[PDB]
Order: sequence, then C-alpha cells, then structure tokens
Amino acid sequence: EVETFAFQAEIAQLMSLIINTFYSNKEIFLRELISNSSDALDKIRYESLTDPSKLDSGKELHINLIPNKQDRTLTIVDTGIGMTKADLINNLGTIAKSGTKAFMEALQAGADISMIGQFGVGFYSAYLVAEKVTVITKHNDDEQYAWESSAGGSFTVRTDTGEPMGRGTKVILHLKEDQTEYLEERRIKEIVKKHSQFIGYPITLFVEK
Ligand SMILES: CC(C)c1cc(-c2n[nH]c(=O)n2-c2ccc3c(ccn3C)c2)c(O)cc1O
Repeated sequence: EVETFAFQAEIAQLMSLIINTFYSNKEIFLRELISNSSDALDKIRYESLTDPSKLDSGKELHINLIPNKQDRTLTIVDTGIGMTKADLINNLGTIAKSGTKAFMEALQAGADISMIGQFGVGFYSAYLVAEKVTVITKHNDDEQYAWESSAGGSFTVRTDTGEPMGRGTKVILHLKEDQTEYLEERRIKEIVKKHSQFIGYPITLFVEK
C-alpha cells in the first residue's frame, strides 16, 4: 500500500532549483545530512534524560556512512530519534520549521547554496548529487516507513518491508551517473575531515569489500 503526496509549492521550487543547478561545490550535501543526523541524535539524547526507556530501542548514538558502488548508492544511517509517519510527511513535504522562502529570496539575490542549512533545508542539497532519495525511518512511537522522491513535484510513503531498524533514520542517495566520486572512500574521508570534524557523535565510514 503506497500513498502519494505533493510537495508544498515552495519545496517543489527549491528541489527544482537544486536538481538542475550547475553549482560545482556539491560535496556540502554530506555535511548537511550528517548535521541532520547529529540533530536527531541530540533529540533522542534529550528525551532519554527524563525517560531512559526511550533508549530501549538502542543505547548507541552514532552515524554510519555506507557507499555501495554496485547499487550506486550512498547511505547515511543514524540512531537518532527517527520520525513518525506524520513527522516524515511534514518534515519532507512542507516548509515545516524552515526558512525556505527566505532561502529562495536569498538565492534569487545571488546567495551561495552552501548556506542552505542556515535556512533549515539542508536535506534538499542531497539532490545536488542524487537523482532519487529514499528515507527510511523508525521512531519509538510508530512503525518503520520509507519515503522516496525523484523530485518532479511528488513523493511516496509506504510501510517499510526492508530490514528492521531499532530506531533512527537512513538516507539512501541514489546517485546521478556523473556523481559516483561520492562512493570513493578517499573522497568521503576528506569531506568528513573538511566539514564534519567537530560533530561529537562517532561517524564511521564503512569501506567496501
Ligand atoms: C530531514 C532529513 C531527512 C533527516 C532527518 C532526520 C531526523 N530523524 N528524526 C528527526 O527529528 N530528524 C530530523 C533532523 C533534522 C531536521 C529534521 C527536520 C528539519 N531538520 C533540520 C528532522 C535524520 O536523522 C537524518 C536526516 O537526514
């Protein structure tokens, strides 16, 4: 059972601009996703302070990076708070808590898209490098769900029949054919060192066999 949704107009416009831009500094997508993971880890850590049982679904707070040359995918996995079905639809489908309109105004005025995270929409920088993004998520209070979009104005959500996660979020970037450099461990390592060295949660790069 698959449900289809439309992006809010402003989000569709943002995705269109990102998807199509010749913006060369594409490596920033990774720090944005890592930053989101860190934020979600902050969220579960915070809740756990007053309700320890929230970590029954897993005590480890970490971020894993998983390149897959065979599938041409780069996966970012965290054990953060995850998202309920409602959270998932709202966070990805709407302006939600972000400064999306101010960002679009700033872009029109010639701002650098590296500022995207400052406007609370860093996730969409994934489309600099990905033709399709899948987001699998598990929150303590809901089932495991899979969100996906290849842009073009719509996304889908379905209950995930994949491998169960205890709790957290997995972002699967289905890379553009010209963007396979982000499957190279040496490339990933350097991007993490440049832009994510002061994230306090452990970030582990899984080197391909
Ligand atoms: C949005 C992307 C897909 C994403 C989300 C979560 C997630 N799991 N539980 C959460 O609350 N978040 C989260 C974190 C940050 C966010 C939002 C919304 C706006 N910002 C800035 C949501 C994640 O762990 C990794 C990710 O890449």
